[PDB]
Amino acid sequence: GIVHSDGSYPKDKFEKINGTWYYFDSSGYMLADRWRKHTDGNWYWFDNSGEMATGWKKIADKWYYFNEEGAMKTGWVKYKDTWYYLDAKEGAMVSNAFIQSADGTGWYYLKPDGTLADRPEFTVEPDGLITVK
Amino acid sequence: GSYPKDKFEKINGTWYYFDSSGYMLADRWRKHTDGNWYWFDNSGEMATGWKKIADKWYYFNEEGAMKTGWVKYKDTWYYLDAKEGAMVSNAFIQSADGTGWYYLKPDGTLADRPEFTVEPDGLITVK
Ligand SMILES: C[N+](C)(C)CCO
Ligand SMILES: C[N+](C)(C)CCO
Ligand SMILES: C[N+](C)(C)CCO
Ligand SMILES: C[N+](C)(C)CCO
Ligand SMILES: C[N+](C)(C)CCO
Ligand SMILES: C[N+](C)(C)CCO
Ligand SMILES: C[N+](C)(C)CCO
Ligand SMILES: C[N+](C)(C)CCO
Repeated sequence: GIVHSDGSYPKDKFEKINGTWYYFDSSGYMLADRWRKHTDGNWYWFDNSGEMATGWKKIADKWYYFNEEGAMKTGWVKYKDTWYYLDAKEGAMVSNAFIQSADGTGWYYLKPDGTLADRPEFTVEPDGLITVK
Repeated sequence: GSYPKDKFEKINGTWYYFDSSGYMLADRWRKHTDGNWYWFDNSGEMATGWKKIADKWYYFNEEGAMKTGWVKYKDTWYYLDAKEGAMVSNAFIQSADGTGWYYLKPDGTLADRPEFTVEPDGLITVK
C-alpha cells in the first residue's frame, strides 16, 4: 500500500508498487483473489498477494491466460509451442471439444487435457458413435 | 365463462391459446405454466410435429410441448438443442455418457458412418 504526505491513499485505481501491479478498491484496499473487468473493458485477476495475474492461472479449478500487461485473452494461444483454446465468452481453456475452424471448412479438436490434437485418431461404431483418441 | 382468458381451449377439435384480452395468440411462442414451449401458427392453431419457424426447425409432441434432445423421425435420428430447441446441424454432440461424440450432418441427420480427413495442422473435416 501507499500513503501520501496528506495521509490519503490510492482508491479505485491501478498502481505499480516496486515493479508489481495491484489494484486498490474505492476503499483503499487491494483486490486479492478477485476478478475485475476494468474500465478498459479487459478482465483482470489478482491473487492472494493482490498481484495482477500474468500468463496462465488456475482460478477456481479452471485455466485462464493473461497477456504481459494483465488482460485476459481468448481464442487460440500457444504455450510450449502447443495450442490451447480459451472460451471466447467466459475465457477458460476448453478441453475435449470440437472448435470449428475460422474458414468454416472444418474443426480443430482439443484433447481432455486442453492440448490441440493434430494427429486425432477416429473410431466410429455401428450406430455412428465417434470416439476420439 | 363466456370470455376465455389466459387459458388453452380446444375449439372445433383444435387447440388455441387465449391471451388476457380474449384474443387467440398468433405467431407467438408462449412458455406455458407447465415449463414447456408452445407455438401457434397464423391461424393460432397449436403446433404439433415438425414446424419450420423463422427458417429454423422445431419438433413438438402430439400434446403441443416442444421437444429437445434426440428425437427419432422416420427411423433416422435428429438432435434438438436443449437450449433454444432448434435443430442442430454440422455439429458434434456429446454422447449421453460423455464417452464419445455423434455427428449431425448439414441436413440435420445423424451420420452413422462419418468419414474423417485430418489435414497437416490437425484440422478435421467431416463428410
Ligand atoms: C497452462 N496450461 C494450459 C498449459 C495447462 C492446462 O493443461
Ligand atoms: C494495469 N495496466 C494494464 C493499465 C498496466 C499494464 O500495462
Ligand atoms: C467470466 N470471467 C471468467 C472473465 C470472470 C467473471 O467473474
Ligand atoms: C444419438 N443416439 C444415441 C440417440 C443414437 C444412437 O442410438
Ligand atoms: C425432418 N423433416 C423431414 C421433418 C424436415 C427438417 O429437415
Ligand atoms: C395439450 N394442452 C397442454 C395444449 C392442453 C391443456 O389444456
Ligand atoms: C427458445 N424458444 C424459441 C422456444 C423461445 C423463443 O425465443
Ligand atoms: C491455431 N490453429 C488451430 C488455427 C492452427 C492449427 O495448427
